[PDB]
Amino acid sequence: HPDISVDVLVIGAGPTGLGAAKRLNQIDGPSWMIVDSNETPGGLASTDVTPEGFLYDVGGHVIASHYKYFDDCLDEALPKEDDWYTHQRISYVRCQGQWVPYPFQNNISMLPKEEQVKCIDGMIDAALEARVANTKPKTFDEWIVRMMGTGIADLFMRPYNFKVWAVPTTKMQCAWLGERVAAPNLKAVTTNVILGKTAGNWGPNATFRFPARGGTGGIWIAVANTLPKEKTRFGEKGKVTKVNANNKTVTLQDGTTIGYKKLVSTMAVDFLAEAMNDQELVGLTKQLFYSSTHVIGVGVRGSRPERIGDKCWLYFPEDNCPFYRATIFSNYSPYNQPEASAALPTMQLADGSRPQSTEAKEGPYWSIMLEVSESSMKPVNQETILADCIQGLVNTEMLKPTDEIVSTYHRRFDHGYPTPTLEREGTLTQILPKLQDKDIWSRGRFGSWRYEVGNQDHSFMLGVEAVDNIVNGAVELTLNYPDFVNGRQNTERRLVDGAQVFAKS
Amino acid sequence: HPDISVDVLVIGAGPTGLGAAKRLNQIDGPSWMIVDSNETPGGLASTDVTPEGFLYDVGGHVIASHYKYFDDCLDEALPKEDDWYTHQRISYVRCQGQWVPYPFQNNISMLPKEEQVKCIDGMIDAALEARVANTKPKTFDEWIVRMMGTGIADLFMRPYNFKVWAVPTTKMQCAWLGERVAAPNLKAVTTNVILGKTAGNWGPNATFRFPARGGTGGIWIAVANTLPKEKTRFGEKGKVTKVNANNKTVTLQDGTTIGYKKLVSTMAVDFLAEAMNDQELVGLTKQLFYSSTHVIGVGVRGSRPERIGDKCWLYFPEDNCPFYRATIFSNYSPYNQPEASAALPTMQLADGSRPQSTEAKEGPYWSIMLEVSESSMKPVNQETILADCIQGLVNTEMLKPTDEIVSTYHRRFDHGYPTPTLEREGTLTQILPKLQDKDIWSRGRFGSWRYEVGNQDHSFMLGVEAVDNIVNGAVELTLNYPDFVNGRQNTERRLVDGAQVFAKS
Amino acid sequence: HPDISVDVLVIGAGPTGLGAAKRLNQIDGPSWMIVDSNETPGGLASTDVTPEGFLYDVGGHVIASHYKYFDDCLDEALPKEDDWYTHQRISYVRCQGQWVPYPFQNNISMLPKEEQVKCIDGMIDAALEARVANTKPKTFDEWIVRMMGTGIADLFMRPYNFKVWAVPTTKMQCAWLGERVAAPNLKAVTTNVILGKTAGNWGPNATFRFPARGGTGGIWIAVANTLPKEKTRFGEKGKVTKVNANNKTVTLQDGTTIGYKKLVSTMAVDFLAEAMNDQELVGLTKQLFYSSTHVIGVGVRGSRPERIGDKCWLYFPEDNCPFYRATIFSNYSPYNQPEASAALPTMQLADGSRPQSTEAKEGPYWSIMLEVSESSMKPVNQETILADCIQGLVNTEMLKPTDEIVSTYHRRFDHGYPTPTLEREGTLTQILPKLQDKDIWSRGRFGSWRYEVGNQDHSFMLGVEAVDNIVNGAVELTLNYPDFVNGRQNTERRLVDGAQVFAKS
Amino acid sequence: HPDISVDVLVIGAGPTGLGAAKRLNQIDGPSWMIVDSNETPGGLASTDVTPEGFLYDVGGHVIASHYKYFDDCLDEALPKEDDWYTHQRISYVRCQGQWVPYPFQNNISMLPKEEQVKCIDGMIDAALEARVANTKPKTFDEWIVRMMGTGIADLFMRPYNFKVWAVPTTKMQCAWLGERVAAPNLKAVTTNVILGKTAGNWGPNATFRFPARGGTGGIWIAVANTLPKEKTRFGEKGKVTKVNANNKTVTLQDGTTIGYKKLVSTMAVDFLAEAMNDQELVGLTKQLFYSSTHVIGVGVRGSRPERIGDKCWLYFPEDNCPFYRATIFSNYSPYNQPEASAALPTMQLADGSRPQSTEAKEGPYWSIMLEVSESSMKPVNQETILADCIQGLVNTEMLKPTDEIVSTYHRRFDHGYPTPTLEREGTLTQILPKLQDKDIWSRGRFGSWRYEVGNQDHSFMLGVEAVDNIVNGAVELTLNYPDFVNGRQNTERRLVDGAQVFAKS
Repeated sequence: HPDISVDVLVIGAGPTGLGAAKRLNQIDGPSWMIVDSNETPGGLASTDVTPEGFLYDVGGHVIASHYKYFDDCLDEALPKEDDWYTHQRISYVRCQGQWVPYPFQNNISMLPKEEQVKCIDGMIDAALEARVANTKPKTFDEWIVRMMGTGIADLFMRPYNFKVWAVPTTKMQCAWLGERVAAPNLKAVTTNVILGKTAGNWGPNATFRFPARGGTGGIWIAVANTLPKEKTRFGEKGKVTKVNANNKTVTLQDGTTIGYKKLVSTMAVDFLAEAMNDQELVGLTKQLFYSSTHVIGVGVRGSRPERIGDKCWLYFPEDNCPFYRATIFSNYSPYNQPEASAALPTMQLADGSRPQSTEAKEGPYWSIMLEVSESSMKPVNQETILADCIQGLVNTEMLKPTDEIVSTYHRRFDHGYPTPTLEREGTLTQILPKLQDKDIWSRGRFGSWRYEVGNQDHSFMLGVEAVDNIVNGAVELTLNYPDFVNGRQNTERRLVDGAQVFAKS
Repeated sequence: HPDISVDVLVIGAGPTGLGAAKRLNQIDGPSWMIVDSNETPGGLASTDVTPEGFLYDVGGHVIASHYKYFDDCLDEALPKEDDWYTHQRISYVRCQGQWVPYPFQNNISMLPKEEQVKCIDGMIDAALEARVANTKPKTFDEWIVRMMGTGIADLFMRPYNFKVWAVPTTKMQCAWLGERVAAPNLKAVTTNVILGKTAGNWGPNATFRFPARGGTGGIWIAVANTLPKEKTRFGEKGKVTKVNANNKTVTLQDGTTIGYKKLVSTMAVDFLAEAMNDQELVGLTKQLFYSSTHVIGVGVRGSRPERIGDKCWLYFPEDNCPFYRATIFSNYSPYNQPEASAALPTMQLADGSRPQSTEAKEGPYWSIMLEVSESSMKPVNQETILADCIQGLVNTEMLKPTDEIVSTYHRRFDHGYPTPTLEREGTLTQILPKLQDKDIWSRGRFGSWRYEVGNQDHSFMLGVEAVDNIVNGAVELTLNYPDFVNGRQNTERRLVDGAQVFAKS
Repeated sequence: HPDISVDVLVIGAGPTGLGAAKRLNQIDGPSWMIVDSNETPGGLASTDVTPEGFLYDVGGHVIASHYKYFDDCLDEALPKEDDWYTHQRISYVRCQGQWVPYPFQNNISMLPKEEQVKCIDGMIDAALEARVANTKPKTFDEWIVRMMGTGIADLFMRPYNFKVWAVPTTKMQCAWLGERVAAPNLKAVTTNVILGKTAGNWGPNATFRFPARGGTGGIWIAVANTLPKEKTRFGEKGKVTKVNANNKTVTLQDGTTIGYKKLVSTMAVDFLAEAMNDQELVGLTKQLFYSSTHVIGVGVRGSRPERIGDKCWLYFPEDNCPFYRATIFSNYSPYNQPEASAALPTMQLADGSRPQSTEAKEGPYWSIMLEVSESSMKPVNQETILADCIQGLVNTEMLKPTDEIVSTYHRRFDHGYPTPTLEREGTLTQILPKLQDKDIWSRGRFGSWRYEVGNQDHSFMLGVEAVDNIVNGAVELTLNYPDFVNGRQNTERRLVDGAQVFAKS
Repeated sequence: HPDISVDVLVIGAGPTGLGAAKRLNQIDGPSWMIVDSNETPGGLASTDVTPEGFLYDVGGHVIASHYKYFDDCLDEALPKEDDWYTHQRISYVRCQGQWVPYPFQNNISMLPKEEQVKCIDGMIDAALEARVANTKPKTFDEWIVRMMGTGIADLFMRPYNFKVWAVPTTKMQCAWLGERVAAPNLKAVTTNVILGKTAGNWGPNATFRFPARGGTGGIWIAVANTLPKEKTRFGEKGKVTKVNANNKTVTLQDGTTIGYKKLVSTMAVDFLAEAMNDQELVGLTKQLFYSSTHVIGVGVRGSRPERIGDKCWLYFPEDNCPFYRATIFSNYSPYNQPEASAALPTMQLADGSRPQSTEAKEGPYWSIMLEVSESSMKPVNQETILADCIQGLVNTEMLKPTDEIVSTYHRRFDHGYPTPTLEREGTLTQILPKLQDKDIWSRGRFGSWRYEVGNQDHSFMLGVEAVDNIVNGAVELTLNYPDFVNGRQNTERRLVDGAQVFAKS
């Protein structure tokens, strides 16, 4: 007989696990507990801080919620207006010395006329081909070229997406992009070119909110704080080392055994297969592909440069920098970096030189957060990637040679992106139903490995819907139908449902 | 204060209302009750019997279930193998003296060669147009011609659907038919013509089960008998006469008032509007279109004629009979008509003659169930429709002039089919939200008025999902996404869910 | 017995008849004779001169030769290099205050940006339609809109062609335009728009030669002068008044009778039918459509204005002027107008004002030749057309209000354009075979009524080929296959053929 | 000074050279002379006779005249009604044990139904592709598949054409087939399949005439007889051995020298290059490709078998016979083989065995003429080809094993077909203009090497038009525009033109 017995055991307290726990808590029927090897919940949605007081998320995290249930829980966790800042969704592509507003194709009037000609000719071919197309594209690369044409594809989406996925676009599927037919809006693109118009896809109605304090990790700390503590086990004490699916027993690092009826596992499924000592599954999970993420943080002395302005995140297709995305993290909250009166010495100049003077000088400060991908098809030299990133900031005119860097951050995350390879779905249909047949709900960014439902809200709801399926027989829509959940406002499920209203009365 | 108060009130005990009742009874959380103006539950899924012992459903009723939950409840209601009979889904189209197997286009080798040429040429045109189509059809008629071509459309789907819907195909939408592209399978059609092949879309895998006793109506009597009797109020004592949405009170025939927190209403929504005394809603619901259904039943003396054989239902595009559909109801269960040793006099011969003898003679017996539509665009003479129907049986060679009729049946159902007109959605998206804002879930074949989810299983699940939405925040998938639920096996929701399992432990 | 008898009689000494005569004279086999009612040969390719010394062709006459035989005869007639001037084929379209280089669609970068967007959107639509087109256009109007799209059609070719043909584009065929697929060159058009580029279809190799003296008329006088005079009868003494097809006799004005074996008639075929007193033929030729041509000439004091420059001819789609085409005739030869030292009084200013002085003043001078079309569907007030033309010159900014007019010219030509109506070929294929059966070769711009082979070189060659058919059994290629002769340089037939070479030896 | 000087010298007295001769003779202007190495005119349009009295043309020769001039000369040469037999153009394809009427695709209803399905499926694919096709086919093979689809292509046009051209279809151009769009008539093919219908492309209006006596060669002997004998030089005395293009002198085998001004050469252009000792031309003409033709004749004892009947020529795509075409040559004229009273011994039975009796026996007799192609890509065993052909006749059921063969014939013609390879035009546009500049008109089946104008009428007219271009400056239409002459009735040029009429008077 195990040390602990619950109806539903949740493994992992990132957004997916916390989601399962929140729904389990709301329903308040079956017994449950949640474990995590980390003392701080949040997983890849956590936040680090440098010794100099600069916060960094695990790369650019911007919330775009598809669900009221997610909203309810974030509101409960951080109920004050002062707990959040709101920003418009401002992003640009760096291309040929210019900041081109996203979406790229609507803004190519910024490029030289000769480049515009190439882009439009390319898009005209794609329009004419789309007119007689009667097959769906089979790879990411095909989808891109059918949408954009060759010229526009080559300038942005093709090289950018290799830099992101660390695999060629020709090796990825394209179903994860949704149901929209791959064809250009030639009229829109030519119209902006003719008018000499630029326009970004943001405005007063395209916004996101970011926690005032603690970065994205502040959300999951606060969400986890609403749970009954005695149903949690976070830290070394909650590290899972063995899963015996046949016995329905989990063994923790310290020897504790937990017997479960149903298991919601949100750890990476390849980790799960190993903990299961299941050779068949280890074999299958090894067929999945993923990239690692290097997060580089740079803290900079000065008031925010005009050339930076209200930019939020930024895309880099070109090979004059190693990162694919930059985030002006200091724009997200004034509390992501020290107050202006905090005194810090200059660590280095952006040109790589180190000043002799160790004088601590005041701010204000701003902060850049960068991401570099790694895979078996794209190695990263860990010893030089910080300096290479900083030179990249100089090349892209984000930093002047003389800008004073007062803090640096670098951390490599092993499981960063689950890759939508051509083989992904075939491998998953062998893995997830096998786990299902053992009453294991493997869910989450790497729990179920689908990037198209791999954001914070998706992950949260993968956990919530897994519990809802377990308890109430609900359809796991986010898991099986990403296009369905992503194409609608999901408003039906709420932190207070009729069940709780009727019960209280 | 009202005579009775419940959390959830369900009006109507046809399949939709019984679905709501079943799910409420399973959840066993919020209080509830169900009412009906009829002492016998079933609604349009009920069964009548003639004084001579011939059963008739409300027209051809064949179960094609898309949900496990539905199956669960039917298995619970009628658990014995002896409670059901299984049959292949056998149907034909009556065309030019021939019984053409369904689907019609795959079987036109039974037509004159010169006619096959016109059909194939028509479909060739449709195939060539479909290759370069860049728009969806906007009407049912356009959908039909794009799928079949002019020649085949004119033989079956165009005149048949006018006879069913009592409105022209050009006046109806086609979104209700689902997301499949409107285009011909030219090779399938030419292949069967070249091979001289006939092929029906049935066999060992394509079957349905039909209740052994009491007709389709026996299902719903049995399902209702699983409910706690005291939460039911069926008969004149259960007839709703007034709905006060602002006070959340319902008034019954006998003066009884019921207070509710949430209302699931499964009566026709135009009747609901009347019972609410809501002028705006009455205005809107009057803009909805529907057809009435005449059901004609004919009991015939004799063993099953060879020409009839194992036929189940039959379509009639042509103008030599008033019915659009016939069902060989005696093929569905040997208990839909009297036993062979039951003695009955011949009422008339099929050509209308008097019988040579008026004394009771034994069987065996077989039985035909016919349907005739009526609308403001297609009147039906009630005084002569029985006689016209019987003449139709002769014209279509279903009866010989000498066949002996031993029982007749005629009944008119006012609300028969909810019509997918071009205007339907424009109207419903004005009605259903207004009811929703008053905590009224109006659901069902005429509760929510959508034929594409208008079968028994759809209706049951509309009730089930409305409750699940009320109590558990579930998405009402059947109501809002017909294509979703009809395109998948809906297996997640069960009559015993996790909630009930964990509760008992 | 007639007064004169020849093997081949040619009626008319315009280009077509002179072609017949040149070939007859070269062959020197059958006896022959050519007549004309005008003392001066040249027909519609003749030239008038005002009392003040300004020459005017019959509207813009620019030579574009498809035949070396035509070239040979022109070289023979006017052999000196001093006999000709060479110019680039410089043309513009007047649109919205701008001189837009031809071809119009390649130069819409000159238009307002909002208009460019509408133009490009229309041509995108045409490009996409053209990709799936499986039918030929059936009218001139369809041809135009399929080539240009709605926006560009509406700016130039649709209104301009009404002004030219004096019938709507919807009433004309399009076979006469050749074999080219009706489809846009979207890339060409978008590229110049993107580049902000203009480009006319002319250059050092896109030229024409014009006679130094006597206008276009000087060519045909010189060509006719190479013929044996005694075989020509030009003037009142050459006016044909009756053609007895049955007796192969022609009666002239003065009563001279001419017997022939074969007749080449180059007069208008409706006049020929009348001269034949052939009722059936009069009816048929009456079904042919044609427009009349008003030629207006304006002589202007001053050196060539900068705004005019090297412009040759000009197209006018808009309604602020009655003419469809303008020619800067002073640019074709310095001898089309008086020398600078010639003294002329100012007749009026361009705004209609009297001059300050009526004294004869010196030049230099320049000159504009205008064309206005007339038909039953487009009446022309002959009393006001000159004044309206001059106002149109001010409206289009060809003339300043202050420009001094020193000579005016106006002549109406009854048969100006033979119209490619939808009915043209139905009618011609009844007329030409009947004439042929009587050994009458009716040929020429109105002799056979086909505009697509209606220029000077076509006409000349129609005469030549008619003779070559009569004598040598040659195919009349220009007559029956416009696309054939227009799509090649016809090099085989020369003014000195093998026959004359072998004979001289 | 050469022995003989003429204005125009014609080398070769096949149809092309005779055409040149007839036109020169008609014009009666320049002096001329025609030479041939054979005593008998006709070339590949000649006829051999076996020692047993069986005539054979050089393979099946059936006249289909596009020209009135050709008709004129044939009528002059053979003026009597009994100089000719008229037959319908009856042809069949041998395929899977059956004679299928030509055109094959309209008659596939004769094939097994499953095979019809594959044929129609293939043609449906090709129709759908043709609906969106915007490129011309570039090879003969692409052309075939676009017209027929894969299934039908593989049954007839692909294997047959390899057997004809002795090169794969993928190695040939397709321009030579004309301007018709490469696309199936799906409706016509499926219609005959549906109706179970067969129809050949012949009847009372689809006929050919054949000379009563002497085979096809009788025509050209007769045409030659109309020429002034002293201007002909036929046999060893007329064999050209050397051409000196710079001196314009031809040397004959007997040493005779002929000076010319213009040369019409109708020998194979690769032979002409050799005779010119022009190494550049030798190299060029070696790039042309041709196949050799083996003609096999089989004379058979008996009245014409019913299984043969009225068949004229027959196509053989399959591998059970080496010949590609058979002609029932005894059907073309009763004088193509001996009268029934002629006594001949049986040489062998068709199964290869010796005859029972070696005695001369009476007829009647019938006769089969076969063609086998050979090239560097398709070698032929010349030692066994007669036996292989005879066995081929047994395999195809044209002959019974017991049929008595009384005569056999085999002759290999080295230049048989000029092959429309992909390279042909690139080579010919270097050859023919180079010869042209030297005043050499190289014309004819191998004179100018274009099979699409390679029949008797084409050839004849290539000669006629060469002369007409040399003397009258005519366009060489047949040479340069095959689609033009083939697509019309060429009626303008006659054996008596106006020139001869006007001169006689």
